[PDB]
Amino acid sequence: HKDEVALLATVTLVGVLLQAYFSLQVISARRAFHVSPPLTSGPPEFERVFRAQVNCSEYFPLFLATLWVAGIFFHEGAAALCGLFYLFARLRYFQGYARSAQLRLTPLYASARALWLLVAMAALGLLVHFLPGTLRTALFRWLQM
Amino acid sequence: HKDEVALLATVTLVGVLLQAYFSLQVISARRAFHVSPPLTSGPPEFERVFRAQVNCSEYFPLFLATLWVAGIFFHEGAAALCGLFYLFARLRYFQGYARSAQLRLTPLYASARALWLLVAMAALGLLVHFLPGTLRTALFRWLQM
Amino acid sequence: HKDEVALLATVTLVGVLLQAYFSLQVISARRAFHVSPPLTSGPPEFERVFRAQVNCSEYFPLFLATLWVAGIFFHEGAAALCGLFYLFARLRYFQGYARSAQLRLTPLYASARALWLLVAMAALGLLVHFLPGTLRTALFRWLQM
Ligand SMILES: CCCCCCSC[C@H](NC(=O)CC[C@H]([NH3+])C(=O)O)C(=O)NCC(=O)O
Ligand SMILES: CCCCCCSC[C@H](NC(=O)CC[C@H]([NH3+])C(=O)O)C(=O)NCC(=O)O
Ligand SMILES: CCCCCCSC[C@H](NC(=O)CC[C@H]([NH3+])C(=O)O)C(=O)NCC(=O)O
Ligand code: NI
Repeated sequence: HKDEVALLATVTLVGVLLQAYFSLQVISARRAFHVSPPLTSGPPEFERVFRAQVNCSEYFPLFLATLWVAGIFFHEGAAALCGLFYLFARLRYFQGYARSAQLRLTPLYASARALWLLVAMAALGLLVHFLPGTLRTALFRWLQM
Repeated sequence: HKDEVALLATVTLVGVLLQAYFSLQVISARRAFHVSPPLTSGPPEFERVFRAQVNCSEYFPLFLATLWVAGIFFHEGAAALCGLFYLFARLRYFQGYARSAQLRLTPLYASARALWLLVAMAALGLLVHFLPGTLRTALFRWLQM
Repeated sequence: HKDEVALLATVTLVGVLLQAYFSLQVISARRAFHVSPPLTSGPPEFERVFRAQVNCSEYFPLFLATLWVAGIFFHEGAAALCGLFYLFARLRYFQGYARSAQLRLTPLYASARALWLLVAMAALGLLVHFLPGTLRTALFRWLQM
């Protein structure tokens, strides 16, 4: 059963490593700009970097959720594929944000498309599962007669 | 195997869509009040809305975790049920918070109950799994004699 | 099938309870220091406590992700084990942070080690799955001849 989900599990792990990467970058910025815990404020370089990490942090469970559902109800390989561009896009997102607020927009857009795609796949997959059983029973009630 | 978890998978997806909804509302508020990234501060309308989104964002993995465990160790349908009120409650939470800080309290309470219920189900489910095997072995050691 | 994952499911639940614990501590601090929603700023006691909760909140999906992958591709018991010290460490993290910023460092370190271990297990597990099938096919292409 490990076989049907190993790609999903592996994209999942690369996502964890990437978030961990983002976290260490934040400690790197905290030192570089004299910003010690708590306090999430400082020079805009630091704020831009804290902010990038946080953003990816809240999108991260959305990503995992849809990746798993799309991967299981639609198609594992395609889901893992979207998985990668998403993650790759979030890597470009973080590095862009770090340099400029504007330079973050292109991979944000890239990352959203990928994430929307996952959602669509999950949506389609769930539809195929539930929709035949339902139309069938809609028809049986009206048969009947 | 998709059959035993499709309800859980579908509540999961509706949760993702809802969070996505919250996110777009925040971009909507960022534009409406001249608040550009980084910066999470501004008029209290904006702050109330940023705050609502964030809150739901951190409760979101708690929700998914318990939903899955309750859904698998207790009963899928009931879990998905709690799933819905929770999500429905978090939707009322966000829309209340957006208008007023006080108007957020009623669906927060509603959302907590639902979330507590999931936890209880998960708890009961895990108990049934582990508890017979344990009492049995407690008894065997004392048999013995 | 509940049997192969009940330990993972149970560490998962204890993690949820712990986060819930962190959340109630924050409401406890909000009242204690006159800090009402929104606003995440206040005396450093409050800020230290808000901050602790937030931190654990973003590490929480990393934890769940790796716990599940390590638990399924490497070994369930060991994964659950790391699960506990991690959670136990994050409990010490939160209580330390609450008292002092410096007093948070030791269980942060403890929690990171545990989390790194999970990642390693997940990594090793995924390697064993994918790596034989690959070396085999690398060899077949060069056979051939
Ligand atoms: C998979 C292992 C992950 C890496 C382990 C060590 S990195 C530190 C880890 N992550 C962060 O701090 C990230 C940024 C955090 N949001 C912040 O503002 O400091 C942490 O708990 N920091 C707490 C703190 O210093 O405030
Ligand atoms: C399923 C697809 C989800 C939707 C895709 C596009 S919406 C933007 C997306 N979400 C948010 O910004 C939400 C609020 C965020 N917390 C903030 O402060 O701006 C993002 O990454 N924003 C980054 C930013 O602009 O700061
Ligand atoms: C498993 C059940 C969990 C517990 C239910 C009730 S506790 C309140 C719950 N958690 C928190 O507030 C935690 C801290 C939050 N980050 C904050 O700044 O207030 C919430 O939604 N608070 C919203 C708010 O008051 O701002
Ligand atoms: Ni099976």
